[PDB]
Amino acid sequence: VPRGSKTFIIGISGVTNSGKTTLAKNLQKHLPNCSVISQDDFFKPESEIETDKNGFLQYDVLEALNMEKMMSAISCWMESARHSVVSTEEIPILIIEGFLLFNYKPLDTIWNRSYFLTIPYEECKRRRSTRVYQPPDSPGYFDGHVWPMYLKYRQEMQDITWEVVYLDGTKSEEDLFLQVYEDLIQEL
Ligand SMILES: NC(=O)c1ccc[n+]([C@@H]2O[C@H](COP(=O)(O)O)[C@@H](O)[C@H]2O)c1
Ligand SMILES: [Cl-]
Repeated sequence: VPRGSKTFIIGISGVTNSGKTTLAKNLQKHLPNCSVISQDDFFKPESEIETDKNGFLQYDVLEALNMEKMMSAISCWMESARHSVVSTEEIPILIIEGFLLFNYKPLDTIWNRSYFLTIPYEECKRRRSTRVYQPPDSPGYFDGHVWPMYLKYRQEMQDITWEVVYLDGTKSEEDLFLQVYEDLIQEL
């Protein structure tokens, strides 16, 4: 059986501002031959984003994202992964991280492991206000768009077809890194 075509793909989703991107990065520096793709790199330009009845920019839905572009990026990684180990098993690793991964049906069978970072409403709001997006959050954007769209995502995930490990995002960076690392090494 020829080597080189196997991969191990990890999804890290979760609410906005829950430490997803930092978790991906901490895992990557402790894992061999590991890449990270970030869903936020595939948002459409603000000019292509729709606006709802109350004037809120619609960013927190899959329509805001070029998911075909993101698939193409995943495909590029897979082709590179095939040549990452010289012939003479060492299985290349991809971490895909973003707030809206587990409702996207074309990727439903891609995940070898799945983690979902959670933080409650008040702490999520507080964290979100310390961060600057481009475009910036409008007044009342968290309540008017971000949180309702998050709750919509969680209901969409009620009929998911694979196991998800839910994580407490109020834990420290190191705590979260160790928990996931401890689980991950057993799956690899
Ligand atoms: N990256 C962008 O171009 C952009 C623009 C406006 C809002 N956002 C926000 O990014 C959030 C998702 O990213 P995080 O999970 O890193 O918070 C969404 O909740 C969305 O409101 C991103
Ligand atoms: Cl798309």
